[PDB]
Amino acid sequence: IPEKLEYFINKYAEHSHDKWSMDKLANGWIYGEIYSDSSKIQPLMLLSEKEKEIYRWPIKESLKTMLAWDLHAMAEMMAENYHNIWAKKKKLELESKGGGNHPLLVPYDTLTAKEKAKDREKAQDIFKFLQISGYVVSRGXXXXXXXXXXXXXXXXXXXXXXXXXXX
Repeated sequence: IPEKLEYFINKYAEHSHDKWSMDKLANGWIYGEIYSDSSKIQPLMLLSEKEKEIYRWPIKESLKTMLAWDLHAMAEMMAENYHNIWAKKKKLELESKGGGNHPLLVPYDTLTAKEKAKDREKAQDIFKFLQISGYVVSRGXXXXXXXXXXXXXXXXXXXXXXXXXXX
């Protein structure tokens, strides 16, 4: 984790908290020490102490896979990681408890479209802030190169053909 990105971690957490506060003021949520959902009372105005931070916690984790692994490519890869971590915890806990089978125990190329969009939403939400701050990220002529490779292959084949015709 870079020092500059670690600096922006807190500010992006505050901006996501501001967006969620803005949604919850659209809903109607007033601060109150008592924990409830039917009374519309929560002590950080339904996000509890740890649940106000549960979505900030994996931002640094996305940073680690970002550095360890164009914009659409990073988006789909981050969505894949976001669903894979949840699938890992789900499979681990179901193997521990001996529970039932979850229809998300399938590779990511088979999931339903809504299951991809659910984590694609969070992926784009975190990526827009990296984009506005100027962080040029990739995954980490083409036709002319392909033609050149084809020509090289043809040269090899021609060498082989010359060797064959010599015989």
